[PDB]
Amino acid sequence: EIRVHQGDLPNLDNYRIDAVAVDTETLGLQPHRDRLCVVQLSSGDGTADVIQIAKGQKSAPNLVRLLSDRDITKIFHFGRFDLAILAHTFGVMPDVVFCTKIASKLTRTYTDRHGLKEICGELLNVNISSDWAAETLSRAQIEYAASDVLYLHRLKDIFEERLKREERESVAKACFQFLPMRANLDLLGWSEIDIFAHS
Amino acid sequence: EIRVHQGDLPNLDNYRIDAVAVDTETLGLQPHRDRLCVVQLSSGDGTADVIQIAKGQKSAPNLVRLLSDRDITKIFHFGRFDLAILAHTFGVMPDVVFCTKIASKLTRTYTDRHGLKEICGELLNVNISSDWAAETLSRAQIEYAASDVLYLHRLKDIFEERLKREERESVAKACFQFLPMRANLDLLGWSEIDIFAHS
Amino acid sequence: EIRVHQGDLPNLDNYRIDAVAVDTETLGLQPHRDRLCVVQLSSGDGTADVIQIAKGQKSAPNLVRLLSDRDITKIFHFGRFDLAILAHTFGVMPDVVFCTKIASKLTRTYTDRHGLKEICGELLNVNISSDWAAETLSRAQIEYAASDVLYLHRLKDIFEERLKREERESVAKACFQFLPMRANLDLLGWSEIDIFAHS
Amino acid sequence: EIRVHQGDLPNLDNYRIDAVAVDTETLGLQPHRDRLCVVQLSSGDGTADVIQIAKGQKSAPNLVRLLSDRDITKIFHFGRFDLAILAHTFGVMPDVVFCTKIASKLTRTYTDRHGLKEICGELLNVNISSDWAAETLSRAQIEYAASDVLYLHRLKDIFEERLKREERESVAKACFQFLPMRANLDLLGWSEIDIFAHS
Amino acid sequence: EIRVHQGDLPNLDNYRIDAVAVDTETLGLQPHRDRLCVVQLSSGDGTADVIQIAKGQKSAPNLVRLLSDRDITKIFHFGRFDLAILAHTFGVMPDVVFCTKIASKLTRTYTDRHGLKEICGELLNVNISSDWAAETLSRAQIEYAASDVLYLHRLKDIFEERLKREERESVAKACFQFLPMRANLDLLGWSEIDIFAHS
Amino acid sequence: EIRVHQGDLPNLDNYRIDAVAVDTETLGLQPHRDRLCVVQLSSGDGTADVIQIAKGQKSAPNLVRLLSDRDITKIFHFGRFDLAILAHTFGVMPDVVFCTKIASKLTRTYTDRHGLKEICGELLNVNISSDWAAETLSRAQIEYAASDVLYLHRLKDIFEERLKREERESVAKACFQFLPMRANLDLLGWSEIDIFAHS
Amino acid sequence: EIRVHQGDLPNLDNYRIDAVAVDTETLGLQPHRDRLCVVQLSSGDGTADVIQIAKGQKSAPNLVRLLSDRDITKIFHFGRFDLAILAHTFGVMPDVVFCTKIASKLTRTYTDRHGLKEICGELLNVNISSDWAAETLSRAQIEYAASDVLYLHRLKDIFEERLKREERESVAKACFQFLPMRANLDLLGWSEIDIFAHS
Amino acid sequence: EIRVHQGDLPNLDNYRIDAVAVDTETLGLQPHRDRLCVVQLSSGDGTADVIQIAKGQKSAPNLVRLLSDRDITKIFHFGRFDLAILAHTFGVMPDVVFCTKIASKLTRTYTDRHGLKEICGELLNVNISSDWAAETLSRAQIEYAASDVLYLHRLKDIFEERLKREERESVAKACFQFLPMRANLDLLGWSEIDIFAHS
Repeated sequence: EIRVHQGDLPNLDNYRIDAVAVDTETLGLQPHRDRLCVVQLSSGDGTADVIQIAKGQKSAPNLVRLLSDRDITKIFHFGRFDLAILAHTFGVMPDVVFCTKIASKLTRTYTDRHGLKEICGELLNVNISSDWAAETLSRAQIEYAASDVLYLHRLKDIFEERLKREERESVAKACFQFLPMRANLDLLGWSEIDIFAHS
Repeated sequence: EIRVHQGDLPNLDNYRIDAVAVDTETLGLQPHRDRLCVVQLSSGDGTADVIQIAKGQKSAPNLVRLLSDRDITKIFHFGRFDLAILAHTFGVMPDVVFCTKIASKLTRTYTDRHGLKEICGELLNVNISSDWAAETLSRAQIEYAASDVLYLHRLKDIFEERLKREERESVAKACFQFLPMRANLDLLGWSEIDIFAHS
Repeated sequence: EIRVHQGDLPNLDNYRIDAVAVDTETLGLQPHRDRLCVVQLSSGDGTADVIQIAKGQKSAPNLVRLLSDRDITKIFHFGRFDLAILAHTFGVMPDVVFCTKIASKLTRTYTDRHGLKEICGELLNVNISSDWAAETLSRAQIEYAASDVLYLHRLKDIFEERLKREERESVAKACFQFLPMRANLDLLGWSEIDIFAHS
Repeated sequence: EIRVHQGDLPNLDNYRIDAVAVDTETLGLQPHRDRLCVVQLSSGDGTADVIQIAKGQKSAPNLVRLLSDRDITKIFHFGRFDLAILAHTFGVMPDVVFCTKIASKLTRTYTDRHGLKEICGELLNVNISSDWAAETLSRAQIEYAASDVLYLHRLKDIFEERLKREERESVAKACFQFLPMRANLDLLGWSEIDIFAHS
Repeated sequence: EIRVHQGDLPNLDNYRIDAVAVDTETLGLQPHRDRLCVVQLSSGDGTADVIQIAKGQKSAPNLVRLLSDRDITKIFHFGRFDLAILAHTFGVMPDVVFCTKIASKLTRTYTDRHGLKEICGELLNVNISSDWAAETLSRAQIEYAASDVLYLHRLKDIFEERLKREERESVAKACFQFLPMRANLDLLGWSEIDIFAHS
Repeated sequence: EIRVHQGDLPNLDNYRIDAVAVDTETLGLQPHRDRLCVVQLSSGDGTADVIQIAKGQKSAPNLVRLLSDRDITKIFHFGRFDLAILAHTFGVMPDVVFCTKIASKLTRTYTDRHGLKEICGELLNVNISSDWAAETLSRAQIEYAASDVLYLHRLKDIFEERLKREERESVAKACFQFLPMRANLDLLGWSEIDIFAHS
Repeated sequence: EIRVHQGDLPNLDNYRIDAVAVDTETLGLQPHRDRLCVVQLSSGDGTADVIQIAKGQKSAPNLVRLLSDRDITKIFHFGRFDLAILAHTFGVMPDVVFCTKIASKLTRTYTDRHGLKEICGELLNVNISSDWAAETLSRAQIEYAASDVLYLHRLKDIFEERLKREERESVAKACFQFLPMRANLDLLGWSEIDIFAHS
Repeated sequence: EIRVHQGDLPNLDNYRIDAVAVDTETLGLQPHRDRLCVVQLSSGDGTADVIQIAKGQKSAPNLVRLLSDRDITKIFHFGRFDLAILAHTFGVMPDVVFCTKIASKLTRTYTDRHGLKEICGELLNVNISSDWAAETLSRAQIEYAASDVLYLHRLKDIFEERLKREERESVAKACFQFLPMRANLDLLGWSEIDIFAHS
C-alpha cells in the first residue's frame, strides 16, 4: 500500500510510532538550486506515504509537526542531504535522527560499499534518475520512491544490534547528534569542506 | 617566564582561570606509534609551563585534574590531534574545548591558510622538527614550545568577536562539542575517514 | 525514408520549416586535421537527408543557404563541434541555434550523463566509429547517421517545456547566442581553454 | 587622493566619464556566504573612491545608478566574480563591461600568468587577505584597495590596441557580452560547471 | 569435509605434515580495529578445518603450537596481512612461511593480476564480504572460507617449479624470510610506508 | 595449417615473399628480464609458422636471415616491442618494417582504441596470458599464437590504402624508418622517456 | 655586436660557415595561432643577427636559402618547435639539424633539468615573456633575443664530445634525422600525441 | 685530507676499522645504463679516499676485498642504490650493511624529510649534478664527493642510540639484513615494484 498525497499529510494517523523512516527526492544535489519534489514516509508496517511537494511550497504543518517531534526518531540513509533539503524547504531542522550510512561506516568495516542497495543486499537479501517535478508521477516512480523507505526500520534494528555488539553505541550517538549541524554547515556554504580536517 | 617541570605540575596554582591554553609535542602524527613528549600550558598572563612527560608515564594527577575540569575551557590549535594524544596517554578526554583552527575555518573565509603562524601574523602582527624525547631540552626548544601557547587566549578573544559578528556562535559551539568525539574516532581507527562524507 | 545526396541538396524543398535538426560526421575531433564527411538534416517529419561531402569541397549553396537563414533555428546536440566544423568547411557560421546538450545541462540537473543516448532514453524511451570517408556508405552507416537527427525536434520541444517550467529561458537564450562565438574561439585556437575560468 | 565613503556616493560628480574602473572586496569567493564589504571606483584621473558597504545593506542608489548606466563601460579584472557579487548585493547586473582578464587571455598568448600583478608588471612596469568587514579600515587597507582600480584604464587602452592589432575585437566583444550571463550562471548554482564543455 | 571448531583445535592430528595452508578472516584490513574472527587450515588432503575465534580470545594453544613450529611451512596468500593479524591476536609471529602472492609477483611476470582467483584460474583451471563475527556461520560462509585454503598446496608446488625454472629461488627465499618483519612493521605503525623507497 | 618448430626454421621455403607478418611472445614487457619464448611468422597465405625458442638460445640462422633481409618488409603490430626483444635476443635489428599500430594512429583518427582486436573488428569484421615457456605448448596456445599473425597482411593493405587516400605516406614512411631506433632507445634504457617531449 | 634587420638578411655574408645557430620567437606555443615574430642567427663568432618578421610575411629568400642549404647544420635548442614554426611560416622544412635538448636528454642522464639556462650553467658557467610583435623592439629585448643563440655552438661541441665518449653518436644522428618529421607531425595535428607510445 | 686514486686502493691501510662509510657517484639512477664513476670511502678519522673508476673497469681487488669483508660494516645513505651499482660493477654484493636512510625512517618519525642534508642539519648542525666521468675531477668535485662520507659514522652512532632508546634494534637489523636482496631485486628488474605491496 502506497498512499500518494498533494502538499501535506491529511492527518498524523498511523504515525504515533517511536521511529519513522524518511527519505526525499529533489531535482539535484544542491539545495539552493534543486527544489524538494517528493517526501516519502513509513511507519515500518510495510506501507508508505508519498507526498508530492509543490513548487514554492513553504509550509506543511502536519509533516513539519512530525519532523519537529523530538520523541520520534527520524531514520535516514545519508541524512546529511535529506536534513539539509528539509530544513531549507520547511525551516525546521530535525534533531533526533538515525543515519544508516553513518551506521554502516561504523559497523560494516569489512567493505567499502555503503550504498543502500548493497546494505539491503547484504543484511536482508533484498534487491533494490527521472523527472520528479512532473505534475503526475508514474506508477513506476511511486513504487521506486516507496521502495527507498520500506526497509529502513529493519536496517536500523540490525545496525543497533551491531553497534551494541562492537561497543560503539556512544560513538554512533555522538555522530547522530552532530549530523543536523553537519547538514546546517552544508546549507551555510561549507558543503565542500571537511571542517575537522587539517587541510 | 617559562617553568619547566618533570612529570607533572607541582600544584595547580596560577590555574584557577576560566580558560587555559594547551598544546602538546610528540614523536609524530600517529598516537599509537608516537609517544607524547612535552605538554605546554598557559594561564594567559604571558607565562607558560612546560612539562616533560617520561616514556611510559601513565598518570599526571594535577595535570589530568586540570584537563578533566569542565569549568575550565581548554584552548587548542587543531585540538583534533592534541585531544587524541592526551586521551591516549592519560585516559581522559576533555569535553570543554575551543579550537582556533575550527574557528579560523569558520571566520577567516577570505583565506585558505589557517596555520597558527598565518593566524598570528594576520590577527596580532606576531611572528612565530627536533628530538622532543631528549632527556634535557635545549633553551631553544623550551622557548619554541612556550611560543605555541603564549598567544592562544588573544586569538580566542578575537575569534569569539568574529563569531559573534557573523552570527555563527551556535555553529562553532556544536563543532567544538563534537570535536572530542572526532578525536576519539581518530583514536579508534577512523583517522583517515571523513565519517560524514558520501564517499 | 532516408535520402542520400552527393555534394549538396538538389533544392530546398521540405525545408521551409521553422526549425531544422542538424548533425555532422567527420574524421575526428580536430577540425583543422579531420575533414567533414557527412551532413545529416531533418525537417522533423520522421525523414532525413544524408549529404555526402567530397574531399576538398568548398561550397554547397543550397545547404549553406539553409545554414545561413536566420529565420530557421538550427538544432544540434553539442553544437559547439558541429558549428566549428561547418564554419571551417563552408565559411558560414550559423547564428540562430539550439543545443540539446546545453539544454540538458541547464535542465537535467539530477544526472551527470548528458549524452544523446541517455537523453533519448530518459525523455522518449527511444534506444539509440567507422570510415565515414568511404566512397560508398553502407546501409548500416546511413541508418546510423539518420538516427542522430530523427529525434532532435522532440527533444527541443521537451527541453523548451522544462526551460519554461524552471524559469531559465533567458539563461538558455544567452548561452545559445554565445555558442557560435564559442565555436569560433575553438576554431581560432582556444579549443582547450575555458575563456571564463580564473585559471 | 582616495575618498572614503559610508554606504553610497554623495553624488555622481567626477563620474560623467565614458568608462569607469570597478573592483570589489568581500569576505570570500562564495557570494551566498561571503558578503560584499568594500567597492572601489575610479574615473581614470589618478584618484579613487572607496565605499564601505554595511552589513545587510540592500540599496546604494547613486552607485547602482552608475552600475546600471549602459552608456558607461564598467572595467573589471576578472569581472565574473565582481558582477556576481554586485548583482547579488544590489539586484542589478551590469550589461556593458570590459574584463582585463578575458582580454589578457585573448592577447597575452605568450604567457600563462594572467593575474593583475603580472599584467601591470609587463604592460606598465608598475609594481602592485585582511578583515575587510572591520568598522574602520586601516590606511594600508585603503591604499591597497585603491591600488586595484588606479591602473585599469591604462590596461584597457593597451588591451584594446592589442585586440585591434591581432584582429580579435569581435571575439572579445562577444565574450564581454556573455560575461554578465556567465556571472548570473555562477549566482544560480553552476559556478563549478563549464556550461560549454563536453563533460 | 570441513570441520568447524570453537576456539581451538581439539588436538593436532592430521597436522604432522611438512607444510600447512593457512588463511584468516577478520572484520577488516586494520588489525588494531578489526578483530580476527575465523582461521582456516588445511593439510593438503582436500579437507579443511575452520576455527571460530571468540571476541577477546587471547590463547589457542594447539593452533599457536602449530603456528610456532619452525619445521612446518605456513602457506599464505598475501601473508603480509595474515601474519600481522595472527601475531596481534595470539602474540606469536611465524618465521617459516611461503606466500603465493610474492611468488606470483616473482614468476607471473606476464600479467598484472595477482589475486587468488586469477592465479587459481590460470594455474589450475579452478573457479573460486559477510558478517564473519556472527555467532553461527552459515553453510555458504563455511564453504567459502574453506575454499580459500583447499588449493594453496598445489599452487605452492607449481610456484616452486617456476621459481626453480627461472632461477629465482634465493630471491624468493629472502623475500619470505623478510615477510614476517614486514608484517611486524605493519603492526608497529608503518603499514602505509614502503620502508625501502626513496620517498 | 600451423607448423610448430623447435629452435629455428628448417629452411626458408614459402618465405620468398615481399612482406612477412611477424609477432613474438615473451615472459613480459621488459626485455632485460623477460626472455623471448615464441616467434610467429606468416607469408600471408593463411598459414603460420610457430617457432619455440629455447632458454639461452643465441642463434637462429634461417630466422635471423629472414629478419635481416632488407628486401622483405617485416609487418608488426606495435613493433616497438617486438623489434626490441628480437634485437636483444638475436643481435639483429630489422630496418625495413611496417607497424599497424603506428598506421592506425595515423589513419584511424576517429577512435582512441588502436588495439589489434579493435582494428580487426572494424576493418575486417574478424573476432580475435599463459606460460609461454612451457616445454610443450597446448593446442589452444598454438592457435592463439597463430591468430596474431594470420591477418596482418590484410591490415597492411587496408592501411596503405588509407595512407594513400589521406596523403600521409611520407609521414608513415618516416615513422617506420625511425621505429627501429625507437626500439634501440628502449633497449638502451630510455624506454620510459619520450625523447622528443619538452619534459 | 647585434645586427637588427627588417624582413630578411641583406645578403648571406658571414654565413658561409659549416653550422649556424638558429632560434625563433613567437606569440606563443601554437603555430596555427601564434605568428613568428623574430628570428635569431649566429655564425658562432660571438655576434648575432636579429631579423624582425612582419605580420603576414610569406617569403625571406636569403634566410630561406640558408635554412634550405643541406651543407649547413642548423643548431637549435628544442628544435621541435622552431622547425615547426619556420616550416609553417616560410614553407621550408630544414633537414640537417642538431638539437641541444635531445643531446642533453641523451647525455646529461644525471639530471632531469634540460633547459637552456641549466645547460649553459653546468657546461659553460654562463648565466642566461614580452610583446615580440612590437613595431620597435627595445634594447633589452634585442639583447635577450641574441643571448639565446650566442652559445649554441659551444654547447654543440661539448655535446658531440659527450656523444662520442658514451658511444651514442648513431642514436643521436637518427633522432636528429627524425626530428624534422616530428615537427611536421606537430604541424599536421598530432602535437599532443606520442606517435610511438602504446597508449 | 682527501686522497684521490685511479682504479683501486694502493693497499688497505687505515681500513682495519670495524665500520667504513661508503658512497658512490654515477652517471644516473639506472645501473644498466649509467656507469659507476667515483667511489668514496672513509674510516671515520676525518679523512676520505676518492677512487676514480675507469670506463669498463671490471675489477678492484683491494676495494672489493674491503666490500666483501663480513667483519666490516658498510655504512651507506640510501644503500639500496649504492649496493646495486657496486654489485653490478664489481660482481660482489655486500651483506653486512647499515643504512642511514632506513634508520632515519625508523627513528625520525617527526619529519618527512629524510635526505642527508636535512639529517646532518638536525643531528649535527652540519651544513652540506656534474660530469663525474671527466678524466680530471675538479677540486670542487673532489671536496663535494668527500663531504658525502665524512659524517656517516657520527650519524650511525646517533641513530644506533635512537634505535636502542625506542627499542627498534631488531626491526632495523632485519631491514638491513634484507637491504642487499632489495638491491638485487632492483638489479634484476623489479626496481619500480614494491614486492610486498598488495598492488
